[PDB]
Amino acid sequence: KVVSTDEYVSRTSIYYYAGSSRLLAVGNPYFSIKSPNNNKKVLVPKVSGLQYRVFRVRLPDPNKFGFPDTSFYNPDTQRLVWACVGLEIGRGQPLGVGVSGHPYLNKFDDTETSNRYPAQPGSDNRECLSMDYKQTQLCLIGCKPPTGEHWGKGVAATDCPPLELFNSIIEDGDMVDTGFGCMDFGTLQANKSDVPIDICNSTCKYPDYLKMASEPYGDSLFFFLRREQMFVRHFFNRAGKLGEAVPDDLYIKGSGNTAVIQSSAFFPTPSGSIVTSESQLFNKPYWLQRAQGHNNGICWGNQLFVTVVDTTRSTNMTLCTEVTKEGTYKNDNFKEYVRHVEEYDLQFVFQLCKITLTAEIMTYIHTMDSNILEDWQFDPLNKYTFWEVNLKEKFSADLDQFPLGRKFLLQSGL
Amino acid sequence: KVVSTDEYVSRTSIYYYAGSSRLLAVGNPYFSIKSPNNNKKVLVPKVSGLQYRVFRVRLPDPNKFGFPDTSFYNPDTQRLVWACVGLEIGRGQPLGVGVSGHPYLNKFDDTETSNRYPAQPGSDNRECLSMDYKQTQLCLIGCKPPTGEHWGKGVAATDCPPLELFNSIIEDGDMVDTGFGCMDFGTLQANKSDVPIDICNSTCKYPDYLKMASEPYGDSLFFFLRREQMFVRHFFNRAGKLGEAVPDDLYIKGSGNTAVIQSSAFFPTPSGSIVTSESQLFNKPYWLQRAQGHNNGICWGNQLFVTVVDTTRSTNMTLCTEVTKEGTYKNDNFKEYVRHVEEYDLQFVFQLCKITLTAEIMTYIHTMDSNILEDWQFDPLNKYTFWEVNLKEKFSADLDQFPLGRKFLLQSGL
Amino acid sequence: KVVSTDEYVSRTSIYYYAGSSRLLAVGNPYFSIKSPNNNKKVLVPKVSGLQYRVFRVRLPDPNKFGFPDTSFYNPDTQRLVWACVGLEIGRGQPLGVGVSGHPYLNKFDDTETSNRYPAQPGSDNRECLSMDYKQTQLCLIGCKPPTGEHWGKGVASATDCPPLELFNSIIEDGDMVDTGFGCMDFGTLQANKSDVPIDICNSTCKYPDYLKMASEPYGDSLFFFLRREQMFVRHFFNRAGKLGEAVPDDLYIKGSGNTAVIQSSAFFPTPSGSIVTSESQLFNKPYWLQRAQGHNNGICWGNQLFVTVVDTTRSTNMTLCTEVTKEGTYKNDNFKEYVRHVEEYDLQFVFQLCKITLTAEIMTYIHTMDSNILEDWQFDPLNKYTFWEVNLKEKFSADLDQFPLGRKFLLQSGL
Amino acid sequence: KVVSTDEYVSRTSIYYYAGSSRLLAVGNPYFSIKSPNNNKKVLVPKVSGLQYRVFRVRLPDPNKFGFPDTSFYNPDTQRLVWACVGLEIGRGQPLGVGVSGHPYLNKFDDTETSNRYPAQPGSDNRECLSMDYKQTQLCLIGCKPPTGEHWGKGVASNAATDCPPLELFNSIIEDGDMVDTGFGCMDFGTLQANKSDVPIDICNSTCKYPDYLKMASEPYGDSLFFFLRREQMFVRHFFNRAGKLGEAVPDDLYIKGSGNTAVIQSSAFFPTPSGSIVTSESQLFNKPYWLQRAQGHNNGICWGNQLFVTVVDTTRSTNMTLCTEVTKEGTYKNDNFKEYVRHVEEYDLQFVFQLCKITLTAEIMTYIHTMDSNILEDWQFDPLNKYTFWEVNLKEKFSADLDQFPLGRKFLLQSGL
Repeated sequence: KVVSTDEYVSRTSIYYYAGSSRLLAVGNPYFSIKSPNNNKKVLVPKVSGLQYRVFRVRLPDPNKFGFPDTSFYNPDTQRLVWACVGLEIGRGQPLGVGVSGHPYLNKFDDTETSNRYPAQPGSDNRECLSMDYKQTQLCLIGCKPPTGEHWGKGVAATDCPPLELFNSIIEDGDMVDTGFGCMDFGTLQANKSDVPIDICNSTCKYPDYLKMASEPYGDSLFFFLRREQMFVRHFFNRAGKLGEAVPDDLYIKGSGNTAVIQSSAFFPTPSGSIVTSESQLFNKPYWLQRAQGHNNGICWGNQLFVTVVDTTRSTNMTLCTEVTKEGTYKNDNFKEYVRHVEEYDLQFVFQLCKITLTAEIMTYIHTMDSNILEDWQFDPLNKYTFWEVNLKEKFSADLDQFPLGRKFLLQSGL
Repeated sequence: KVVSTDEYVSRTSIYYYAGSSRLLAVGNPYFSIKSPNNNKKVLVPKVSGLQYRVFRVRLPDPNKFGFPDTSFYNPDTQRLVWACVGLEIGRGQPLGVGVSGHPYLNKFDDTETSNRYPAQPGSDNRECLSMDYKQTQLCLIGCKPPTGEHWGKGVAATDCPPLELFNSIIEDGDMVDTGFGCMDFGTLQANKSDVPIDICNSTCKYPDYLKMASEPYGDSLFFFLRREQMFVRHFFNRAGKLGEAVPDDLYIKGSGNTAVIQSSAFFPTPSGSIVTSESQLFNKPYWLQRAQGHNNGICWGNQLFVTVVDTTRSTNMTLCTEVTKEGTYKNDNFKEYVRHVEEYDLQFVFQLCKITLTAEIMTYIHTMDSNILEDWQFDPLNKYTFWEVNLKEKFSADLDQFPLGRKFLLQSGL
Repeated sequence: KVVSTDEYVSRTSIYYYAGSSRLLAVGNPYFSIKSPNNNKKVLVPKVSGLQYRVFRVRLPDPNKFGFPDTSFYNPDTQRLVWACVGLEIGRGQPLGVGVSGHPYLNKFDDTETSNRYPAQPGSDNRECLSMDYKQTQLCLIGCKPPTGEHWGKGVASATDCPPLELFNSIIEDGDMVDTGFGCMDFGTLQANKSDVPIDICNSTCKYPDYLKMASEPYGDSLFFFLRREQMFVRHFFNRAGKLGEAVPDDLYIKGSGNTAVIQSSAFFPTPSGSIVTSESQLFNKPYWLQRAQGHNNGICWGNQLFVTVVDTTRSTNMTLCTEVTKEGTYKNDNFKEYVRHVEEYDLQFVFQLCKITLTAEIMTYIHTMDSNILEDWQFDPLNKYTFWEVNLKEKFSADLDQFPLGRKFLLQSGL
Repeated sequence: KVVSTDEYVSRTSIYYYAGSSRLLAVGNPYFSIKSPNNNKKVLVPKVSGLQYRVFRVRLPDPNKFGFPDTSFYNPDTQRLVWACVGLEIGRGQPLGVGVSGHPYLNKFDDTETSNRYPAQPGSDNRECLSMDYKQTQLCLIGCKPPTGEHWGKGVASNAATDCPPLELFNSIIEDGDMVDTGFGCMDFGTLQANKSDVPIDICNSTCKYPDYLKMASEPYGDSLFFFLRREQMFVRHFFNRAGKLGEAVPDDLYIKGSGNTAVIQSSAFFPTPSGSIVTSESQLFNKPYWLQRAQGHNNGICWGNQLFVTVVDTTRSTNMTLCTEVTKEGTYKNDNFKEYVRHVEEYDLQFVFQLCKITLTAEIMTYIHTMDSNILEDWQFDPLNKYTFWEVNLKEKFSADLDQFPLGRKFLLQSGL
């Protein structure tokens, strides 16, 4: 049914470089700040190292592109399309680790060494704690937005909410899993206090690698890299009513001080250990020679999708303003703010391709995607939020005038 | 006596892909919840990352399979059987570490730095503690269920129970070793308080690699991988009567505060350190080219057994329901639950094989297993618990339409 | 427009070694000590392992150099220039890690395990704490001073949070490298002078703008570079003072009683940089500049060179103690405590002599690239910056086998 | 000027093995013990894993050696000299880490997490602490004693500091000198007058670090025929010093406090190092080194019929605890026992030498004379005694039967003979 793109897409000797300039995002790493009384316009966006970066790269239409010589193909029976052969995801900020927390984190006791009896929380025993998240690096490249998975509230001896595994398109700004799982914390944790504030009212998504790899045409994952790591830093338990009590066959009942059983609703705090330059996935070129899927880097629709997660540059800068100048230090004389920045530099090398439009090939392309033939003269993604990267006026045939272009000339022997 | 399967099983050029869709398991990581009152129906199963996953894959009978052309073998003197040549164990959920504990853990004093004399009074000094288990990855593939070992109570100046090393069939759901050894904690630890609740009334089994490797025909281990790691996090001692006192020649008797000797029954807490993508054993293809045993991947009985242990995705999700909504936080207004999930996607590539049934080969096969000849027209495993994976209607000759199939075509050069 | 130097610069078989003597820097790792008078003359300089070392190496003019035989080129139509083909940055002193701190560090509570309610802050809750910084090794070699980036207070436009602007600047000798708190201007963005230790609290931390220096057309900044950074979070603290941006109400349920007053969610972590090893050392080993990724393949225009070095793996701070009053018993007031830091460098170079035929086309290319190249050849603005001047005009020798890096080059090239 | 020894030293096919027996050093790891007839005679020496081991290996004169056949060279116009081609530094005892401390360590507060105001008064707030030092492995081989560097008290100009002037000193590393421990290579006896800023085994000693740059840049290359090194350490804890802060923090770096924070605390921080972990995989010893081609001009030629092997190995620094019973009683009493600390070191040096001959032409005689006149004078054609070395006399340890020894068999397999 499905065939490789190498069987009906003819490669040419024409190569072009396309590089977006430096992309910056500066905001509050924990929450967005909206402008009153607008209650809809955001003045300071939420920019965190635990966010997905979904770049929608817009490519110019090669069939309407101003080539200096068009004698390499026949516009009467052939159409053109771009193919991605070189890619480098540039990262500018220094290596570092940021922290996230909650002023009312639902932590009762440290259950690691000493947690004797008796013990029973009051009505409000939340604490102001912080932690460092699981370290995650990943990059996905394709002509279709990636598909992610997360657990949500689904649809009786227990009052535990039913869990359902949901698939969704990963949009720019979505939170990645931090060590507490890939779930909808806003709907599955009603107290808003079990995880830090930057995810407590958000949904953490993990890329559904199995689904995106098992799709027939392979438009989602041309190529991908991933490096995750975490360990358990501390051991705590939850405050509140234990919904599922420990059955009687797992322990001998106590008495006296041990008469009232303590909450066995444990939860750990993660830590993505150390970050190193040696483990970096970025600032290095990737050559997309042969993809594992059937689509070998063909950018249908003249568009591209680059998904990036990089927690190795999650440093949160502390800013402090002086409200009142005095000869001695007073806490009420200063205001503290927290800001986070992200610096990207996407570099691409594209290969021009031609497709002879036979009746058989037109049938295959129509069954694959009718919009491909319609646009060739022979939209639903706007409801999602992406980082638009317009490279329509960024294409250049002079490869040796750019870093990735020179690297491509050395790699291919040109 | 025993000969390699390569000497009497003829390989063909026919290959088939078989793919197990997405498999999900959701439950309580510490204990199962049954129906009140039924004591036989289970509403919430026990699903933990420390459990064995024993998949019993059912293969279609090749002698009754609808092949498009059967001119490659002679059904009068030859029989068909499947051989496993390609395998990929798909893993979905993100990497993470979960914790387990006991609200009445038999911990007395922290014996790491400071434990002065005299010793804490009382009859019940158990504490509510938690820990992270030893990290264990392993996968076993074979046509016979795996054999595991565990220490249990045997029959016989100590009242210590006699220890006996037991072999048993590893069933789906059996607990793997967690750092406290592979033993029957339910029978050898009567107080139900020496290990956390998810193993305190269960049996931890470790694969008897030596027995399965030394078996004559080699039906258990076509291929296997393993990666274990742990270290000692904390040092504690047990409360209660020390059954075996330290002899007098190992210490000088004390006086005053040190008049009554403390319990020297020490025990450590493990810690499966850190998880990384670089150390993953799964989500990568295994090519069964030449097995170390005499069975070179022949799936006798048209069945298969895939055993998997993966604690690198043992994250326990915290769920929280709001029973009463109020303007201020109160602990009694919420219920806390703990859930764990597992996502698998088994992918197989099989090679069709033929066996010419000569008098010598029929005698050899009968001495190996009479049921092979009886079923060929020329049951006792139902008492055990396995995860049935029915692939009778999942075979396809179009390898390039699936991920593992494309990987297999690149590997073999076809 | 721009072409590689291999197309218009001809390589010769003449090689020269250049070796700097022993380079030492001794001072206070936290701050410089000036003279009671002028307040501008420095008695004790600031020498810290977290500082950039930007060596401006002066090379002798090859067009005015005394060669024993000048029959290899024609001065009427050709000019000479040096090309760097071998380099080894020698580093002295043992491996070690130093620490920096603040006697009035703005730390309130330890937010890692236990920070229960309620919280009653004061007016001055600063503490005397210390830490060890992020570990950073790097070396940049080029004929142009390096370009670094840092965040400073810009102008723009609401909330009273200061606007952030990304600034580029020339990395000068003595500038502070990022320590785990980011590359920012702490003097202007942290007014209380107490959020980071004293050695950076009134300074600017700069990070090399690798992207800008790599994307420049001629590639004069980065002939070659190495880098190794590492750090992890050691402790978790929170800030004292008014929280400028309060946590929105949709992220938590309000408390009551002891939990009525919310605690400060202005967290900040402490870096560490784990461990240093000899196996991870970037220095004391030769680098051979065979083919650069940029268009400039190691040509040292202007007869000068720039070597940028950061090495926190030798940041040990020596403790000195003087006895003011000698007594039979120990008294704290009888001694004075000092802190000193040292740095030992030994730069070694191997240069290859090159010739350039000055045709009308090549003269136009060089003029559009840099007119000062043609002007000096007979055919300054960097003085406002601070560099470590390394004068090698009288250090060139054609006898390569008489020096360590020269011998290593002779084995490498097969000469 | 300088030429390689391969250009004027002719190699022969004669090889000899020389192996020293088991070398042991047992003593107190923290300080030396004198005795009666004191301050001159030492009963218990200072033996610590943080010490340099500088072996001065004495070789027999090949020109006076009893060879079975002397027809391979002409004694009228040629002279003989040994060349080191094989070496194995054997190390005994198990791997382990020892600790050092000070009963009056100048520690004030733990400045890692909590150090609130105000600060404890006190005239003597020293504490009895210990630590594990930076891990260091190294071995240097040459025909000249090694040159080390250390910071000492210099000479100033008697402008507004009382800080002692620092001077970088070079010196010959003697057997028993202390290696750097993570506090730097300095003279703690002269630069730290209170004798309480570093543990007792270095507080009155000088820590030396090998001046690799000086020994590598020397013309003839007699110091470093070959060398290995592996150092590692990290910061375990954070403390600050007690006493008057000599250099106060300038006013532009902080806002002054008031009340509890009125008196500023000492910002004289110091960390404690910790040479992390030891492994067999990271061992430099118990393995053969083949000195085929040195980076210097001297290709392993043992001028003067002597050799220098410098070794530092902190991977076997375990300090054994000994306990004697002075009074036997039925119950434990602290005053009934005496506690001692001892440290041991076990070495086994193995060598494979190649016999060499040098034809003494007028040009070669001039080159050798300008290099070292004593070479020609001894050939018939002292100042190192003021230093302390571990003499390894191999004059009666040479054997021509290589296959009768471990390193000899390893050398025969390596060279294909």
